[PDB]
Amino acid sequence: TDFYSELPKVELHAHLNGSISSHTMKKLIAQKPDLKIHDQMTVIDKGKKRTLEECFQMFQTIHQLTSSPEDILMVTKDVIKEFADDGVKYLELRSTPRRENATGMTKKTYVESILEGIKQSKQENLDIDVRYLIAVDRRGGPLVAKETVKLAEEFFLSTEGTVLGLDLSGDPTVGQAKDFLEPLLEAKKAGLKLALHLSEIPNQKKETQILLDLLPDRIGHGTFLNSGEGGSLDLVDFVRQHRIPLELCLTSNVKSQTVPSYDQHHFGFWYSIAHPSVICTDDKGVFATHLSQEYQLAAETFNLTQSQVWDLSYESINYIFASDSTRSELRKKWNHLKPRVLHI
Ligand SMILES: C[C@@]1(F)[C@H](O)[C@@H](COP(=O)(O)O)O[C@H]1n1cnc2c(=O)[nH]c(N)nc21
Ligand SMILES: [Zn+2]
Repeated sequence: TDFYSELPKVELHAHLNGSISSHTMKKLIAQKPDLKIHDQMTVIDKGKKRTLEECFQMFQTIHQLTSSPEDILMVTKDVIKEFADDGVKYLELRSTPRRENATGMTKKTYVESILEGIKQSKQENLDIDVRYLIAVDRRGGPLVAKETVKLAEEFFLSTEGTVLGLDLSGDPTVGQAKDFLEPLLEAKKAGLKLALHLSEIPNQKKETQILLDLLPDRIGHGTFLNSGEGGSLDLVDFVRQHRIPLELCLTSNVKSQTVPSYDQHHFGFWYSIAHPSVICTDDKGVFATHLSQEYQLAAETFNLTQSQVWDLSYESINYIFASDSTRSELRKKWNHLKPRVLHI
């Protein structure tokens, strides 16, 4: 199915360390053989499923391989090339900055390695516009969140468009929403866009209403927003009235068992009311997928025609964090490619 890879795509929810390919993972393993890490410890194969906690544990393993600014630079360049080769024309990468005293890496030089990877990818004339959202991990705590937000505010102004926002990710069972309200509001006031992971697990309704009050610019997952266990008509209505785009990750929810099957994924629910939604990979390496494969899975599961898949891809341009100028350029690119992608 060449249509899904040829189809121009936007990627808005992709975690850098979760997007590492098998090829790049093997190069990192070759550099650190003393770690005794194997490639099957970092990937969930087709037909296999793990718990959400088991997924989080795999990130601890991957984080041991990417410990220096050179590792972050190589990972950034490889991930960008892999997305561009898959037909992605605009990518918003997500990553939590980390210090590593053993290598001299700081949260600031972690971000600078990502920006350097984006700069080197432009020098190679790749057909992809890459932006960066600084991710706050719930496990880091509220003090590290304040430092990360301050760092993001500085790069938001200095990069003039490369750094566009802030994300709140990591274990949804760790910490309280109230602990992150102040730094997230600070970022919102500075002009940063917010992409918050919400309703990933059941029975977290109060916590979800607290983060929804921040008025995020995009919501990650929103799996249980309509569920009686952790969601309500009020939460759905709030997301509907405020037209908050949902970043939907099909393979991610199925392989982490937060959804029983592709057929029962909440994509169908939100698609039925034409609510703003974007198909995303989440962690293309950990979940062994590509954005083209996610589009194919959504099209085959929900019986969408190529023209209906085209409309989804074209509308997703509206939900990027970049300016109207970028949206306009992307729309022109899509309409130029359209007769080569859609055939009689
Ligand atoms: C659990 C993580 F914080 C991982 O440590 C990180 C990996 O990417 P990076 O931020 O580049 O290190 O991405 C986050 N992450 C990766 N996938 C997910 C996910 O499905 N849900 C949530 N809540 N967070 C996720
Ligand atoms: Zn995510």
